[PDB]
Amino acid sequence: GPLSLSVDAFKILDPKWEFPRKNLVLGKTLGEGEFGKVVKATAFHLKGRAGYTTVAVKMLKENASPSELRDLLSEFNVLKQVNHPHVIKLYGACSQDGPLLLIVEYAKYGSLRGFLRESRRALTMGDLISFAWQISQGMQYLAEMKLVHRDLAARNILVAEGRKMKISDFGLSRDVYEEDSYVKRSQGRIPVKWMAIESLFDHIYTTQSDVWSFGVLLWEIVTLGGNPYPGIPPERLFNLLKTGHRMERPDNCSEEMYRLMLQCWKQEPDKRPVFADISKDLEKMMVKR
Amino acid sequence: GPLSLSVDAFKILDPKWEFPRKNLVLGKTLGEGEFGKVVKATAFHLKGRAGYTTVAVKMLKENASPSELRDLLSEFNVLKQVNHPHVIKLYGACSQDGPLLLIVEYAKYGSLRGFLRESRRALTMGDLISFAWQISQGMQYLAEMKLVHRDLAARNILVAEGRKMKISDFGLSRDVYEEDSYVKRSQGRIPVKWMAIESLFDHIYTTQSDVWSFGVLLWEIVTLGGNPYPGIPPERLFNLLKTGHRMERPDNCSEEMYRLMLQCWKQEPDKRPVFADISKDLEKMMVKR
Ligand SMILES: COc1cc2c(Nc3ccc(Br)cc3F)ncnc2cc1OCC1CCN(C)CC1
Ligand SMILES: COc1cc2c(Nc3ccc(Br)cc3F)ncnc2cc1OCC1CCN(C)CC1
Repeated sequence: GPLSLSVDAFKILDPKWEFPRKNLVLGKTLGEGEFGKVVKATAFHLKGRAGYTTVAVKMLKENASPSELRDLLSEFNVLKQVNHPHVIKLYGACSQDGPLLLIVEYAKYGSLRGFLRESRRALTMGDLISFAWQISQGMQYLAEMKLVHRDLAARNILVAEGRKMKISDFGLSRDVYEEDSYVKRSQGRIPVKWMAIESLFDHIYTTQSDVWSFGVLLWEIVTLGGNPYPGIPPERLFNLLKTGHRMERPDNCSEEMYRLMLQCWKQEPDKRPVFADISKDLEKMMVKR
Repeated sequence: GPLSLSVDAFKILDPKWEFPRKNLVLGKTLGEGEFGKVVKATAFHLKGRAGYTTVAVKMLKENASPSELRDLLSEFNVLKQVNHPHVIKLYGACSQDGPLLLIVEYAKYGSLRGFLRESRRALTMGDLISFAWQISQGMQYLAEMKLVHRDLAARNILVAEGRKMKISDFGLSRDVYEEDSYVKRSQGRIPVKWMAIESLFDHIYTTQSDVWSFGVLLWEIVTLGGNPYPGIPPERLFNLLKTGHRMERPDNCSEEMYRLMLQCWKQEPDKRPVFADISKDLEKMMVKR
């Protein structure tokens, strides 16, 4: 099937991306998600860097399904193609003898959500706008490469040295060069509370559904890692969204910030802003403060 | 889409299966898997039982995707239809106001794998054959109801009072009344090392692929909860199975037991035994010992 073909094609291919397993040393587990497991690691003589370099490594969990393996392969295939100061940087993979291991630049502070939840440490509204803005700039880049990310969320953004946002977790990202949508017949593996209404109901994913997600991400940022639609079970989200409900304005959120959230959550995809207008909106808020 | 329809139809339906949330009290987490989370619980005045009854409750994890929600709904829909001494028994669900909670009879010893791994406690080969036989009897029942379970594995069998096997985790089970196969276009969420070769390569699932899985389950039983294809990365399983390799005979396994494993792992589905012959094979081994 499609996977066996990919596995075979792969297992027979770019020396630019091959790293020798014997120069990688694995360490403590940093995180496990629905698709893969990340460890801290160190790499010897990585891409012309002398000595060891501290890195992070993603790999399959115990008892991986074909689905999770398609996702790892595909994340690897997307990571090879993207370069941006605000997208996670790929160094290579070990693929030969042993499990597939993707090697990326280590992000000092880990996930944005963890970073926010551990805060009050003391962050200003200008910091929060700055964080959102860096992501929007990463997103406008991905939108111009004709990728839909699909999994935008505070847990899938990393925070590197000097509080730099790196967009992460490219396993669910799809190419939309041809038709400007990605459509998935069976049910998605993205959490329901981050999904655009037309992704929920109609399985349509676009840059405008990434915008919806960013809307939710903004709320996570503003609430310092709060839980979206708190107390509300995911199954209730069908009826809640279709009848035109959205999340209340949270505490410590301007009216201008909240209106941006709402414009990202418009029922009609075309009424939402594109990432370039989002970046302009955020620059304008930063400067006014 | 299909899910929004199911959610709406559901959220408007059988009093036989409704349990009042206010008579359920939830307790410690027993387990989390790829699809749901199980807690220990107690239920007051459950289905005509006086006082409290100790039960287990399955629910969605944090940040459930549509996929996991389809799975919970569907597990519930299958559990309503099956009754067998060796299939987990369903008591009801809380579905009204609050998250969906499926309530099942509590299995004293938890998962078969955990049960085996904690053993030497002292189990005989006759115990192991007995365990396999009870499962095969459950499976022959499910095969006659025209279900393919798809997720057969030691981790998805529970051990109740008096060492009784309960087949569990019906989220991936499909109806095959019409065509005797279930075919899935996108990639499956069942671990690769339990999957029949035609499920791996061609996305075809039948009773004969459940047999393949039982083959693997037998190995887990015989090795007392060993890890299938140990040391081998899942991605290597395509080429390893297609070139006709299977797992070696493990220690403490008769030649007759091993030949059954191999007959379950035949390349051609039709050469494998049906669950009735499996049960006969196992009865015959029990009696000869
Ligand atoms: C789950 O946590 C991390 C994931 C990382 C991560 N994840 C990741 C995402 C996609 C891919 Br491909 C590979 C990865 F390693 N990449 C780089 N640096 C990371 C760094 C991470 O955390 C670093 C923190 C640093 C602070 N202490 C409190 C805990 C660990
Ligand atoms: C993950 O562990 C369990 C799962 C159970 C379980 N899981 C389950 C499967 C499908 C559905 Br629907 C609902 C469920 F609760 N059902 C009934 N009893 C269970 C009992 C379980 O474990 C009981 C053990 C008992 C022994 N101690 C060491 C730990 C807990």
